[PDB]
Amino acid sequence: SASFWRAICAEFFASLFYVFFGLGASLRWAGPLHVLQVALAFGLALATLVQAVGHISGAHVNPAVTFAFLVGSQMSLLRAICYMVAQLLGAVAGAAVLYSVTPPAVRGNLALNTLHPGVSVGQATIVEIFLTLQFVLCIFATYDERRNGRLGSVALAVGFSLTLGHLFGMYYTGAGMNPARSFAPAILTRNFTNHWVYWVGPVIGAGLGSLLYDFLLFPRLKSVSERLSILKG
Amino acid sequence: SASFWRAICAEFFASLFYVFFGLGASLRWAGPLHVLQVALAFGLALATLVQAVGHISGAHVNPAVTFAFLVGSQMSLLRAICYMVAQLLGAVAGAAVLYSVTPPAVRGNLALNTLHPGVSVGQATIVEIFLTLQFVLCIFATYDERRNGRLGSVALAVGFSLTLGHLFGMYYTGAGMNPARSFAPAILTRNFTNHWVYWVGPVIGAGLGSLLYDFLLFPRLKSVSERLSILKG
Amino acid sequence: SASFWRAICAEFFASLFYVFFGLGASLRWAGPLHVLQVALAFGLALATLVQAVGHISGAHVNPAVTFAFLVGSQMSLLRAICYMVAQLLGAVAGAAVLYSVTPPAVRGNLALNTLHPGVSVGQATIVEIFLTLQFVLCIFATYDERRNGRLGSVALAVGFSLTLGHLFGMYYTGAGMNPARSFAPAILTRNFTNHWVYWVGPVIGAGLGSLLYDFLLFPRLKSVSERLSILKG
Amino acid sequence: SASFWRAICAEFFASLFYVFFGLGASLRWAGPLHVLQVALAFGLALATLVQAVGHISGAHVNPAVTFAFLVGSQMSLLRAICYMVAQLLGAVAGAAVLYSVTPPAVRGNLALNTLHPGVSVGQATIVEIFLTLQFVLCIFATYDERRNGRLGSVALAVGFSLTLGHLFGMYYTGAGMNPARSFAPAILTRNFTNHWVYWVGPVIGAGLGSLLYDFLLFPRLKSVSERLSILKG
Repeated sequence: SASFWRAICAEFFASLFYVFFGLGASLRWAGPLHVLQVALAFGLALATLVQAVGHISGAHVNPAVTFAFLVGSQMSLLRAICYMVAQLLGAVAGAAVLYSVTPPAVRGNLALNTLHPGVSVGQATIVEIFLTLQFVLCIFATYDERRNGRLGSVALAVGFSLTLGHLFGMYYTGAGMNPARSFAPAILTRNFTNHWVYWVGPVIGAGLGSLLYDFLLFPRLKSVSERLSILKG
Repeated sequence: SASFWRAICAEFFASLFYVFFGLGASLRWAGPLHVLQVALAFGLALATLVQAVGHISGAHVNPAVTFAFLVGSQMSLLRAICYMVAQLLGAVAGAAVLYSVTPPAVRGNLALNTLHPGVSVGQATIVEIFLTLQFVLCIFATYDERRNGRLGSVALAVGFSLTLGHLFGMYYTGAGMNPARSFAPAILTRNFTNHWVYWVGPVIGAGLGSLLYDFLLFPRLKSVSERLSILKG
Repeated sequence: SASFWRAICAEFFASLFYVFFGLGASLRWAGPLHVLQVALAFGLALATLVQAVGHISGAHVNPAVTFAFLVGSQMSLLRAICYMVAQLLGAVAGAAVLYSVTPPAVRGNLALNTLHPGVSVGQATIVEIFLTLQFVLCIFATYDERRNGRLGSVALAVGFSLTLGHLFGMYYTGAGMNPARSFAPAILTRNFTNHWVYWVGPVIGAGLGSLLYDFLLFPRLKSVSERLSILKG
Repeated sequence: SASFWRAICAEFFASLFYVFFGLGASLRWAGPLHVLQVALAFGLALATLVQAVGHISGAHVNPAVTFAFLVGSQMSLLRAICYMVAQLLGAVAGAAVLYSVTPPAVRGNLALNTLHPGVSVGQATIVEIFLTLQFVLCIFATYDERRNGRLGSVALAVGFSLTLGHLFGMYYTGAGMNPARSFAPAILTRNFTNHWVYWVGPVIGAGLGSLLYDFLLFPRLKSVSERLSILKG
């Protein structure tokens, strides 16, 4: 039904907003102030967007997040691909629109995710993994219909999880936690240096999060039947 | 019924508070610290006011927001006009009372919305549009009775949306997102320079937000009948 | 019943905690950082305490707040007096315990509420009034059983209202918004300079808040009968 | 049942995350900025983890917290021991993994809890006590099934309680409030100087919190029967 294309649209616009506001708030340099401010910006961007379209598409706005739900057998392979496609175009569009209204000199590299001189790509990949792992873990747990009438706003919980990822990570890798968010700055600045970290960390972290939740913490046992039936629809 | 004049009163007092506390917290200069602090101040002012009178008038406290609900066919043309009238007088009053208790030298221009030297009015109008667009989008989505038992506090969601608007926007336009909030400082400092941006951006953004929500994301299909019936009451 | 002395105890301990953590976090000087940090500290102290004992005593932890509920005919004159008595002793105790574990040199004046050199006591009284007014207004609205299933945490709403009061007020009067919180530092440092502001502003603001809510925004019409019956119990 | 080993696992992973992100965000020095940022990091780490596994193990992720529930007769002596065991190994593991991905020079002492030169261990023990006391008090009150449909997110309430503990405490003792969180940095840096404070304060504070709640504020009267029956299972 049209109850599918609306979601794809939700994922496109939300991703454009997420990157537009996220990157926009990161322009400049610096420091606690800097980190604190950028951590809150991305976090509140997500909390806002999750309230805005979480009921419509589940507000993934993140390829690694969508990948998590795929292996978690909660969405079809067809939906996953489109979500990720919409997320990549949306992100690029947000970065594009951001570039068009931002004064040069302040533009910098459009907040491209970058490693710290003293951090190896190996350590950086492990950082991005842990960041995305606690992040996806919070998403799965709070989206789980099987629990709590005392959750409060799941939109904010997830947003603050993203903020926590930044408060810690920015010092190491600028905190990617999202392939699409990393990709947009890279494709427009023509700089794919160390970009592998920002696809690998999240995907693996997202993978370990889903697995850890569904197959150990609070098992959601699906029969091989449904798995394929879902991965198909 | 009197269940109409109470709301107008709600919109008047809330607007006076919103501008009084919002502007008051913006006095001085500066920087992350500055932005972070002012972003939170406006955001918590709104979250507070939305809890205070959201059940009474819907706590629009913003002309562009009210305009959004008009074209969204959720209020009558009569209510909209009064809301906006109450919002403009309330704002001016808040700025007035703020001026009366604030020491000169610190008064400055009473936190008048201003463009960054390197930002054209065109880019500034597009910024204000995006700010108000994600803002109204969050308002519509969270006010929508058709969704979530997991929303948490809608008052805070909207407040944090406003904070996000500031964390990004202040650097560009000081972040208006509200004609009344921009107007009060302008009418009292007799400075309407670039004021057009602060009416145009929000109104258009507010317009694109409502349209985007009601006519694409989660369509609320009203028959031409009701539209006029509502725009009339 | 004992369902009265538990509340008095709740108000005593909560007040000791409120002042202990509130003042403790204010030691030193400074600036956004300073204000932001102290605003959040008092705010989260209250949100925490309101969750801790709001169901037991309503968590007034504030004489001006209790006064608001008295004139609002929601508590007896007997309860009000005891609450305020417990709040004053609790506060002093918190400041006392704070003094005993804090290193001198850092102690300063134990975060005594103070006016800004350029702010007259008249302007300062009007500031404290507005601060306490939006504060009590938020308390009444969020405690009102007659509304919202979308309030979220009222504990946090009120806490953030207090934070907003500080983000704006600290620059003017250090932000009292609470006679007991102002009193404790004064009685122990033997400095009652301008102390009148910190009793007068809140009480009046608290008074205007209750009146504004119960007699105009969302009238809670009590017959003269009940008023006295309540003011008596 | 397996509805016991999942919880132990929950407590292990959550503790590893808590310390990994908590310590990681504390690396460096400094100041409001520093404190504010670290306070929020620990706070949001907990709020996140409480949402992630609070429904599975109650998300104690803290020996002093678990001890509180033991004397509160809410868990068996067998569960308590395992929880604390899982919490200690989890913490050490988190600090270990943190060390492996963090650049030296920035590693410092891995955010080891430390006293301020001007603070005696006696004053420091009293500080840690008060910090953990308001903390446990908030936990008990918000976990209490006997109250509120207006609590909002208990995960966030507790998290913000932890943040408040840091906003005040870091200046004194770096804010331990958690034996496991203090232990991990100590065992790996081979520095147990003043470590006694970080086990004694929390345990006593946690003890006074439970007692204060269950035996005075909102008594949860258990017959000697059940007490032992529970302490046994």
